[PDB]
Parts: sequence; structure tokens; C-alpha cells
Amino acid sequence: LTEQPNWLMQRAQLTPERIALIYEDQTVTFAELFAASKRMAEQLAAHSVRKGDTAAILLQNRAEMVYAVHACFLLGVKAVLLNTKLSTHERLFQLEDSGSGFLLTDSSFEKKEYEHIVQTIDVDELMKEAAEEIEIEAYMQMDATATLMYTSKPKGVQQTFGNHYFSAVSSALNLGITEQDRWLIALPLFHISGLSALFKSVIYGMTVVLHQRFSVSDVLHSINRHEVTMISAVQTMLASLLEETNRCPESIRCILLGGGPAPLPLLEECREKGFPVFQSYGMTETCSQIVTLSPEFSMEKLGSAGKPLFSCEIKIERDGQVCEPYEHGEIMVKGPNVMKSYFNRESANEASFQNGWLKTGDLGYLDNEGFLYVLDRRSDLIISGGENIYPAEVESVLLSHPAAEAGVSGAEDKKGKVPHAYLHKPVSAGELTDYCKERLAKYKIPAKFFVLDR
Amino acid sequence: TEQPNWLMQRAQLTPERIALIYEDQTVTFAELFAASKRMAEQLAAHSVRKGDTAAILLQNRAEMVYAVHACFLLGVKAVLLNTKLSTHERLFQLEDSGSGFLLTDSSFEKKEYEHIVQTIDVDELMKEAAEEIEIEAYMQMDATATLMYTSKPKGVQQTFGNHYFSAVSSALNLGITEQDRWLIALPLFHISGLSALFKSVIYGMTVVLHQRFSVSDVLHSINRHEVTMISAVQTMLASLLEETNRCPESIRCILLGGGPAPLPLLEECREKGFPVFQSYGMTETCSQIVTLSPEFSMEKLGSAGKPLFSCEIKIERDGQVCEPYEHGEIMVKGPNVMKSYFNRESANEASFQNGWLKTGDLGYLDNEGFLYVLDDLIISGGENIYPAEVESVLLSHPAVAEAGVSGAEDKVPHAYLVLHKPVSAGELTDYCKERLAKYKIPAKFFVLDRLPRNASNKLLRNQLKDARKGELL
Ligand SMILES: [Ca+2]
Repeated sequence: LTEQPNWLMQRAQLTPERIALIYEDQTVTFAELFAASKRMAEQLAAHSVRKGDTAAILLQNRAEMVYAVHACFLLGVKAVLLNTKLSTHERLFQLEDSGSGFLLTDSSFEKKEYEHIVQTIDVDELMKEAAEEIEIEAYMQMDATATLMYTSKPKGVQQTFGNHYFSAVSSALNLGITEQDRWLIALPLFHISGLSALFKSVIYGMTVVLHQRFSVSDVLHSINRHEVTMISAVQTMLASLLEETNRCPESIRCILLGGGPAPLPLLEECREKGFPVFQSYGMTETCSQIVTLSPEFSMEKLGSAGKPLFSCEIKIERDGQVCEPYEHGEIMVKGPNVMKSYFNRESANEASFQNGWLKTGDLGYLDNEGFLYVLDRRSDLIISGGENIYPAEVESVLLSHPAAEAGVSGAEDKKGKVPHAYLHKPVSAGELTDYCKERLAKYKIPAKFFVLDR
Repeated sequence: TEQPNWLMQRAQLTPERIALIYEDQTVTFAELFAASKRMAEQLAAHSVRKGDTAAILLQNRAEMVYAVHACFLLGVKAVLLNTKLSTHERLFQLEDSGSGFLLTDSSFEKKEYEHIVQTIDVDELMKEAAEEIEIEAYMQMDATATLMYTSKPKGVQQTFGNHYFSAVSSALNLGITEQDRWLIALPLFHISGLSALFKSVIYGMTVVLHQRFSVSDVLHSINRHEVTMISAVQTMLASLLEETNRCPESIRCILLGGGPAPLPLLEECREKGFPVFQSYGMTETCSQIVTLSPEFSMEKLGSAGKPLFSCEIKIERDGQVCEPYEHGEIMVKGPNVMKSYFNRESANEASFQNGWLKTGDLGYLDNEGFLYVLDDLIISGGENIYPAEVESVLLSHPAVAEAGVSGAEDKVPHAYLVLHKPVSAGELTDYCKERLAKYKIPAKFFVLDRLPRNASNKLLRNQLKDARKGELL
């Protein structure tokens, strides 16, 4: 159990003419995908890219981005997926820290700004080059780093082939899988939600319908035209889908919702329109979701992330002791999808792992049936009169008020700390206080309110 | 390295889903966990401990499912015994497996094993009070979960990892949905039946369990319980065909065991709408390792299909890979392939080659990568030598009354003869040289008083070497 046949290679052998990828006006079969990825690997090799090297990728959602990721695997190269939305400065830090020798990008980015720290390669230019055929890496080592993905000083998450494989399988056991399934991705492939779908695609033999960005009209048209059954969304995406439909598209059986709990109004709308929304919890460190909540529980387990996927585990601890149901503590996770360690962060690794468990940095609790409730980041915790104040919970309450457009709460000095709130239309301190008192324990109610422009 | 115990986690995730339907009684995953934990507690009370080995001798019933899971929860290796085996065969496997216990019921004669093992009656056992224990919450992926004997029989060590990957790989191949229900009417002590129990807890899928195959009872069950998958052997399938005009409409997959099936069976299945997935695998692979979709059944006669995901097959002769349609030894590799035979280092050394397992069958691939299994006995060579062809030539000699040939390492053929009259090795060699390709000529000649044959009078070539004598020099 140390190595597997390269997923794309085996998938192309098993079902060569099934569709791997739909992008714009293009359909790519698994045979075509393997061929394109092998070709690109040959071209990279001609640019002196070698087994054991590290290559970064800076691209928008494109077919070529999918080729490049798979080409890296076929060469035995670690792929560093870079966030397009960061500053060049931040990008340079990750290039240095990751030890990347190469940057795979295109002319829509400022290539010259990177040419001093890595060999910068334009993918469109590269694909037109001649190159000698090579022998590809026909096996994936399960414990080898496949991708490196930075947190947000950022830490590089080492995601192994094993991690990605077990994420895909556990998700399949949770959601079910059939030959008719097709997954629509309109979020960035450099984030683990999008990236993981590429791996599900070759492992399941499942088509990915790839969009460069989210446009609700384009997505609805694509769902109907390309028989989409699954889709990953954030809340603003789900809100727009709901707004533009009379009912859920008949083919959609799973909407995988990231970005935390859905508000009750949104879930009630999903119920009426038949949107099968799976809420979830996960992170870069767990190679996408590790906990999910089925649609049938969405009303009765309001605010819950759900239960762990098969093979994965969660627990709640406080000072190294395990908590009772409903008792608050740090969320810790364990499973074959969980990262082994951060790249070159000895102290971070030492602090983050306890006996094969990863500490998430999140606080939460389990109910008597084992459903997870995520409360806030441990680091944002505010202590008032010995009681815990979770700013995120207070901010969420305030945000649910029609008019607050934005909200942040911080600890203010007092004699030990009290919550202050920093916030569409005018509203009195009295009205806000009444509102919060209904929804929050007395010590969590903001002592003072401030209105700002942003 | 480790996973949470599958039944424990399944009971935590979906407690109210139905795990087992047996004689129309329903058992939820939560109930299955409770029963298995209680049985484990009752077993510990009878001095069963982590690291022990316990044999199970039962017909299909809910209690047999409890017994397998109870063993896992105690950290006990489970030996699943073929109930059709004779008393002496059972005795051999109990001793060879290192079993300390035998879990059975009053339908078997437990007393005749008590000189080898402590015997436990499962029905008496389940009535008993017993102190609660802490179960083994984790399954070690590399640890032996079950021991299952081949047809000397060899004990196949099947790890938790093996069973897990077999289950996951089959799901990737066949698909899985919350509506699926899998009917099992063949023995749970065979790997096809046993593997359904692990699919059950890992997928969270209902198994409809029959004590035995009765065709009318199985048809009624398929209709009543909306069965979508079923495991069968050829005799089973033939009976289903005879009792229907069209396949029951809920069935989406009939997983047929035992390798490629005969054309007339396949043709009638197609006509009647039976979706037969052919397959090939073994105890050593923890169930199927290749499968063939129904739409290929008539067009790829003799094929068992393509490898499950993560799994590999190759055709080899003398370490050389074979071209398409070229015959060679079928060899397999994957996370579902067994650890090793238990306490049988000779068989391990003979069966494995650079990490691949030799199946002992010959086959070939077509152009599209589909595996065909040939219906033997032969030696290579590195060409082919049918011992029967060499034996036929030797037999035709006037001084030779009987001949047997087997492979030896000098890989060459050796001959074993019963003679009417004396004849020299030189003469026999030349006699063969005139009638046979040069790599088919026996390198050594032995003169025996008789040749070993089985009850059907077939020559047992594997026994010739040990019987060697009267070498012609
Ligand atoms: Ca003769």
C-alpha cells in the first residue's frame, strides 16, 4: 500500500472515451487529457524540469491549468498552486518558501516580475514547442507530496497523493457516485474545493464542467446543457442560484456548500425549491471537506457542520482533556485525508499535532448525537468576566439584522474585557441591544456600538 | 496505518439505516453494532483475548454476521470455515490456522474439535450476561482481519486494508447509491459473500441475507425488498433464468463469480434482460479484481474484463511481457491482494514475483486491454511444452508402456516411464528428437513401477518428481 498507478493514466486505460473535462466550447476525453498532460510534461522536461523539483502554477481556470497539474504528477514534480488574488509580493514569498524552481503561468499575468526567482514559462508558448518523448512516472507514491497549498506568515500545506485519494473516496462514500454524475466547478482551481474535483474526476471517471468564474446565467445554462448533477458553491453563489430559478434544476442532486453554516432563511428557501444543500466543514489541511451535513438534517441541526466522513474522526478537547457533549473546546481532526505536516515549519508542526491528531485552531462542540458545531477561531477568543465571547457568533447575530451591512467585534479593556461592535441604513443602539439580548447570553451583548464607513 | 472500526463508525454515522434483512427481520446498523459488541463481551467472558485466533463454523444467519464483527471488536483474527468440508479437512484447517477457539452452533458436532480448540455455541452465548469491555476502536490496515483457506489448502491472510480497498474499488467500478440493496444467498465463508458484509458497513448499504439459495424464495425477496445487486454463481443464475421470462426490474447488477461464463448462459441472460457482470478474482484478491460489463458478454467470449481502479494485471512468460493475444501467466497487483499465505513460506516464494501475485491461470489481453482466462497443464519453457504431447511420443515407443512428463530446473521437461523392456536414454532421446521440437525433448529419464493417478485415472504430474527413481544414465 505504498504506491498506486497514476490516476490519470489508469483512468485513460479504463474509460478512454468518457469525458474528463468540459470547458467553454471544448470537450476533453480522458484519453485526450492523458495525451495533453504527457505532451506538456515532455515540453516541461525540455525546459529542464526534473523529478523531485517544485513547480508553481499561476493560472485562471483553463483547460491548460488541468493539463499542468497532471503534467507535474507525470514528471514527479510537486505542484504549488498560487492564489491569483494575492499581491505579487505575497506570491514571491511563497515562491521562495516553497523552493519552486519554475513558474507555469501565462501572459495575462506579469511574467517579468517573477523571472528573477524562478524560470518562468508561458504555457501557451510551451504547448507549441517540440520536445522528445519521455518515460512518465507511472506510479504515484501515496506518502509523497502531490501539491503544496498555502494557508492565509502563510504555511505550505503538504498534500500527499494519499491525502487526495482518501478525500475523494470518503466523499464518494458520503455522497454516493454513479456514471451519470458530473461536477460543475466555478471556483478557483488553486483552492482545495476546486482542486479536489480534478482528482475526483480521474478517480471516479467523472466529468468536470469547468467555468472560469461564477456567472449565474452561464452556470444555469451549463447545468442544463451539460447534465450537471453536482456543484460546489459558496453562499453568494447559492443565493444567486435561488434568485434566478423557480425550482432546483432537475439534474442537480448535490450542492456542496462551503464557507460555514447557512442562515435559516437561506435553508428554508432551499427546502421549498428543492435545493439539496450539503453544508460542510474542512480546510486546506484536510484536503477539502472532512465533515458534512445532509439536506435532511439542515432544519433540525441548524448551524451544524455535520458528521465526519467515513474514515475520518473529530474530537473536542480542552487543556488536553476530552469534552462532554455540548462542552466547548478545540476541534481536532484525524484521518487519511489530513495533511502530514507543513513544509519547513518545525515549530508549527510540533504545536499543531498531538498523537496523530491535527489541531484546527477552531473552537466548537459536539451534540449528543455527534454532530459538530463550529463556533470561532481560538485566536479570536475574547474573555469577559471569565466567560467566553466568540466574536464570530456576535458578528453573525448582528449581520442577520436588516440594517447591519457589515460587523466586527473586538475586546475592549474593562475592569476584564467587554465586547465592542463596529458596524445599510440608520438603527439605534437601543434597537440593536434588544435584538442581541434575544439571541445572545448577556455577557456577549456589545457594551458599545460604533458606525463606520467600512 | 489505522481506521476507526467500520461497524462502529457506520453505526455512529447512519444508525437507523438497515444493515441486514434476514428472514424478513430487519437489523439496523446501530442494532448490528450493539449485538456484535455484546457478543464480543460474551466471548471475552469465555477467555477470548486480543491477538487470539477464532474459527467460525456457521451457516448463513444474522449470528454469523455478529460473530465476524465481534472478532474484529476484540482484535481477534477470524478463520471462516467451509461447512461442507469433511471432519478431517476441518481438523486440518483448525490446527494449521492456529485457532484457539471455534464459534459454532448445535447444528454442528463441536465435540469432535475440542481436542484442538475451545468450542463456543453462539446461541447459548448470546443469552449470557457479561461484563462490559472497551472494544478495539481501530482497525490496523496492515493487520490480518480474516484467514480463508484455498481449495494442502493454504490459509490466505486478508488484512483490513485488503478488505477496505476491495470494497472501495468495487464501488468505483459499479457505482453506489443510497437505494442499493445487495442480496447474498451464497456462503458467507466464501470471499464473495464475506466481502458483501464489509461493503455493507463501509457503504452503509443493506444486505439481504439468505440461508441458502432457493430460487422461488430469492425471487420473492428481490421483489419484496427491492434488491438492486446480487452475487451469483453459474448454477444460481441458470435457475433464475428457468423461473423467469424477464429479469426482475429492480436488479441493476448481477455479479457473477467464477471467471468467464459459457456462451449459451450469457446469451439467454442477455435475451431476458439479466445484467450480468462477469468477473475474475480469488480468495487471494479478496474478491473480484477484474469485471466485465454486460454489453461485452457475447462479443468478448472468455473475457473477465478490466482491472478495478488501483489494481493491475499483466500477462508474462519467463519474465517477458506478452503482446496482445499472446498467452502467459496471469499476474496481479493491488491493495486488495493478500499479505501472504499463513505459515507457508514455500507457497509465498512460489506465488509472488517482484511484488506481483501469480494467479496460477494462463490468459491473454486483447487490443483494448481486456483480460481473457484460458481453461493446463503446461510448462514454459520459455516456449510451450504440453507434457501430454511429449508423453504421447514416448508412449508410442515399442519399449514404453506408460509415460509422464513434468517440468524440472536444470526449466526443462523430465520424463517418467513405465517400461515393457529395457531401452537406453540415448535411444529415447533420439526417438523424441525426430518427433518433437528440440525444446520439448526430455533432459532426464526416470523408470518407475507405476505412475500416480487420481480417482478419475488422470495422471498427477505434480507428484512425479518426488517419486523419481531408476534414472537412465
Ligand atoms: Ca508403447
